[PDB]
Amino acid sequence: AVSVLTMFRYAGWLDRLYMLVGTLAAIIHGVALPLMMLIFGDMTDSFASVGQVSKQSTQMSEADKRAMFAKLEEEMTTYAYYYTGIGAGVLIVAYIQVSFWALAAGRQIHKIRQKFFHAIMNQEIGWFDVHDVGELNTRLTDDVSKINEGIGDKIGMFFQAMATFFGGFIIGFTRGWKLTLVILAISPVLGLSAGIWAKILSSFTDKELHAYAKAGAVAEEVLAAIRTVIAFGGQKKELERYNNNLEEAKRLGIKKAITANISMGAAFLLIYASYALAFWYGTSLVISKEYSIGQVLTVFFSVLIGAFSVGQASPNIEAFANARGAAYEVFKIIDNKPSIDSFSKSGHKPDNIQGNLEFKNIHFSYPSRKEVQILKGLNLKVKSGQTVALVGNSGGGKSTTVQLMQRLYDPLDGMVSIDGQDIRTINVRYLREIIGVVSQEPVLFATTIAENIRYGREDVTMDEIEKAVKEANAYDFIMKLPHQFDTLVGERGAQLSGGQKQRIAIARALVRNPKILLLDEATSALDTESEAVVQAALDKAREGRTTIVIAHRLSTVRNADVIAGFDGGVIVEQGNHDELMREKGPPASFWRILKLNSTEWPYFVVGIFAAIINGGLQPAFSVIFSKVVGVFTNGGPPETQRQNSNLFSLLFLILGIISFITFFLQGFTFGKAGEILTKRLRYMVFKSMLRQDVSWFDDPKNTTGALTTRLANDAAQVKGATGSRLAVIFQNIANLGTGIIISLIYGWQLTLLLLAIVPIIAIAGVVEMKMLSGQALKDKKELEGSGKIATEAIENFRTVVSLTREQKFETMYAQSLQIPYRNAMKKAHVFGITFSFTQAMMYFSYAAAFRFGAYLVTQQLMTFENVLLVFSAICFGAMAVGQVSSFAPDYAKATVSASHIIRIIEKTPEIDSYSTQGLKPNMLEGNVQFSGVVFNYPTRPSIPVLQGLSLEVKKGQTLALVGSSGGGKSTVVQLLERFYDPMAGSVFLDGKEIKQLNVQWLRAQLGIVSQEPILFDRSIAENIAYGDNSRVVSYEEIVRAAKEANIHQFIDSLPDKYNTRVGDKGTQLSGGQKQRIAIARALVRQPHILLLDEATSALDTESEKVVQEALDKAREGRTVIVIAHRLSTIQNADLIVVIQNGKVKEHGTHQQLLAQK
Ligand SMILES: C[C@@H]1NC(=O)c2csc(n2)[C@H](CSSc2ccc([N+](=O)[O-])cc2[N+](=O)[O-])NC(=O)c2csc(n2)[C@H](C)NC(=O)c2csc1n2
Ligand SMILES: *SC[C@@H]1NC(=O)c2csc(n2)[C@H](C)NC(=O)c2csc(n2)[C@H](C)NC(=O)c2csc1n2
Repeated sequence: AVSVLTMFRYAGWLDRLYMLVGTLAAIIHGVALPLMMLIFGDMTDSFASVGQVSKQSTQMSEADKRAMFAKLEEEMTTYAYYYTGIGAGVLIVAYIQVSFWALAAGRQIHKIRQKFFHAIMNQEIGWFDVHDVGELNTRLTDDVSKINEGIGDKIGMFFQAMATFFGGFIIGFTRGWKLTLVILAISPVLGLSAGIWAKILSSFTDKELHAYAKAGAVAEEVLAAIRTVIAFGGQKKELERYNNNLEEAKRLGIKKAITANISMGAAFLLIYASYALAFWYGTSLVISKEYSIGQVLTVFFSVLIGAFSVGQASPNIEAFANARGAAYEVFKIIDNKPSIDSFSKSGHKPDNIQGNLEFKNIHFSYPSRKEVQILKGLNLKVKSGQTVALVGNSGGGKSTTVQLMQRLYDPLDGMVSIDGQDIRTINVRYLREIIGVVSQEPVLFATTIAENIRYGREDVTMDEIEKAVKEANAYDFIMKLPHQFDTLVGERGAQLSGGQKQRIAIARALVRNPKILLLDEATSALDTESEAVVQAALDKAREGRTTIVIAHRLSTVRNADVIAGFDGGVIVEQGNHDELMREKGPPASFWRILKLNSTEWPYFVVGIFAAIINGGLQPAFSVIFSKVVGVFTNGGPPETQRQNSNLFSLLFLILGIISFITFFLQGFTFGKAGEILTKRLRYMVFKSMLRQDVSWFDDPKNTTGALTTRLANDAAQVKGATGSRLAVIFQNIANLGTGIIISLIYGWQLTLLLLAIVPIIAIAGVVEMKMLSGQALKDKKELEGSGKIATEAIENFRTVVSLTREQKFETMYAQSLQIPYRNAMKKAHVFGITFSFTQAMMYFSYAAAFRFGAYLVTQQLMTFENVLLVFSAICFGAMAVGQVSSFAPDYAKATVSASHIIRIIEKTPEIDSYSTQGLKPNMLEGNVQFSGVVFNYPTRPSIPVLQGLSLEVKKGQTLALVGSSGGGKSTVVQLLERFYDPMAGSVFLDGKEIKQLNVQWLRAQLGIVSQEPILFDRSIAENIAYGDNSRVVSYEEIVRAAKEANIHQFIDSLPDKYNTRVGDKGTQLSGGQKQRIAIARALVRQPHILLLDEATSALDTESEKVVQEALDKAREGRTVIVIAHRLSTIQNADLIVVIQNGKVKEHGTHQQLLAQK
């Protein structure tokens, strides 16, 4: 499913040169580093030779050396010159590499996009028929960008990294004959261990994901049917299950965090030591008088630098593979030679053709459904001047006879000839432009009428095409509203109705001036007044040329002289027409109060001191490194050299292991805090959802899947927001502060240069990142110019190919992408110049800083070891700054978004319910009055309902309030439970207003049942007990309620009734019997009033007969209000008081015919 060594065949010779020079520049840039390392090695060796000052006789005679210092400064001048030379060279070569590679990539993307659009716009219609619309355009938008990114930047950096790797190792094979073995023999063990660590991390992550999916799904379930959940008032009983399931996740997350942090600590341990090992073997070799300090430094620094570089190339290869796959698909679309081309200059030129259409053995089936043969052979001959009307169920399925006229499909063994010439020999474009097509629905574009008319044929004059449009129904639908010209009719700007779209489409068809016309569903389901005029246009078009008309409406059939239509594929001649039956008819977060949510200071205070002590490691490493170098440079080689070297190596590991245990403690506290905050925030958010009520849940802005993602992939954001954003900044600031102060202790002047060179590099990196991010943000805006035409073109391809206007869309796409082409070229140049800029300033600052340090050493004040200490400390601190930032969990990625969204939803107040300020009368008479109650949908206030409803309810009432649709009557029964609120109306119950009737105790007495008995995955016995849950929970009444519900006879299968739960649709109950289970739950509620809305969703049949049996037993037992849009249900209701929107009272059907049907 991939392709390689083919993605660049569409590049020109200049592009090949571009790529070659880019590769050469990348190779040079890669080779740059090892040479610099070797220079540094020999340069430090020269220091060690000169700066030894071992003999006091030289130190006293002739003003110390004062001449060896001259040789030293000459050597330093030469070294600094060669530094700046290689820095300028790296500048130039890196600029060349990045710029040429990215510009060649841009040219390739331009060519690929143009060819892709041209090919996809040229395929046969069946290709789109076996495919969809939006997915293709999404592919077009995404894969081109993926290919660009890859075969630009990633392949650009890959050769650079690989050349760096071979370079350092070659320096290794020159100066590190044994250093290489220890360094490369320690390499596999360290990398492998971190990998065993990555594998364990992945396993723990998968376990955590599986564990959270159990509970998250309990969650998705309680939400899906949240209306029932709030109706039965089981929030207090339900949050407990949510919490236990959540708990079987936070301990797993604690384990996962422990694993990740101990893995990081182990990686540090494997690096500090072994790095330690290298010094251990190198220093001993220097003691053996065969190697020097520079010899060790060059190989050690070089081999490692290269290994990093070679390891850095993995994401580049991943992007390359993605680009390979995407290129494979997009090329697969390309070169897909269709059966019809419509572009090749081939075929005979028919002229003065009458248009005698023919049909002989016409067999065809749609490629989407080849199983059903749409047409099974027809024999027919027609003559020009006699329009033919087809009558039947449809146009042979869907306008099939029309489809083969313009070669939109390919006939199978059937031959059609307009004038005795087969369509295959006739040129496709010429055949298209001589036949006019009328669409069933006239899709147009948001553009002015002028180009809509010009889409017909090659425009000769604006006035001429206007005169062509001067046919009837003009000057009113084209001049009154559209201001006589230049009005972008469509969804964007002065949207019109189809009555004018059909007329302008017919006007375009007349601009075609066809030999033959085709009419398809002129006014299919249009307004009955919009017709009777468009048909006049069709008739006057008929007077010009012969047409084939297919429509469901029979009005045109009388007008048509020849009526040759049938159904089922059996041809019926046009001898007579009377035989056929005549149918009658989001701000940011505080970052100070968010963390204040974590009131776990005993779990939190450990980290800050731990973070500082962790950041304190790196400058200590720099000090130890400087001391190791000074042991051989400013050393004591007469007396003792082994003692201090071995002591420094021991310091190397004790420091490594203390950093390891520091990371252990830091993880053990920070991951635990993050996981406990995860569970805390989630448990709150769940109860916040519960107190939000139906109002917010009915808001379409929030959906069930979106809210499940809200509970899923936003707590991890706060996890990083807690520790990472604080631990990282504390570590970085501690490192920088302690490095700065130790540099000040060991440096009074050079630190000024260090603090002057660091900020320019920092701001250069920041401006580079900001510029690339801004260009990426703009890329969407300029690429949307392509989409503004591509979306409409792909959507309306049927009409587009039905029209002759093909190349114009390609030209507009070419221009609207050519502007982004220049934009991308300039962006490429900016990216290249800024990358070369930052690299060049890095090298040049290295050179200048080291040269001025050398000058100050020649001043005999700060000796080399101090210079190396300060330089390495500052630069490694800055390098660690960004590196530590990367190890964080996407704080840079959107995170504060989910953070403050969670804050907002948690701070959300309860609009209604879940409060103690409720008055609960002990017993209720049930005297409800739904009189003068008016209220609408808060979520959709555009549609007002529930106007002027007057009702009276008493004990024994059987109000069968039934009305048309559901928008006017469902809310009536939906208001008894106060899911919504009455603001214009007033509701009285027991002489008391409902707004303070102890909402929980209110829902307690309501036996409401939803229309669809949606049920969650609780055990059947526990599911039945869920009725009166959060109330007294008791045994030996569930069986009593089940028996009273007359359900025991069927459910006695597996009579245990306790563990026979529905295991994710396992042991599925009958579709109509779930509502029976709902009835049983309502009965075990022991209400005083019951509300029913089940109606008959499925084919309940005999099961339905049993459910109104249950209903009538329930209503003769206790007062029940039945709501159902079924005539049989109300006829079953003996107490016939049907009221619909309050026009009538009591039994309407007896008083008037209205309620009956
Ligand atoms: C604990 C802290 N480390 C990190 O925060 C860290 C995380 S990722 C990484 N570093 C990279 C990938 S690792 S390179 C490497 C090099 C050599 C060996 N070995 O087994 O001899 C192992 C490894 N390794 O850990 O994969 N390191 C380099 O790019 C690299 C190449 S030269 C070099 N550093 C210089 C000489 N040393 C340090 O800067 C240094 C000393 S303390 C320290 N860093
Ligand atoms: S004193 C200026 C500079 N400091 C940086 O922090 C810096 C800017 S860009 C950068 N570091 C990249 C991320 N560096 C490396 O990838 C890297 C790993 S090892 C290494 N560089 C060599 C040994 N050191 C430098 O190149 C260096 C010296 S000064 C400096 N960077």
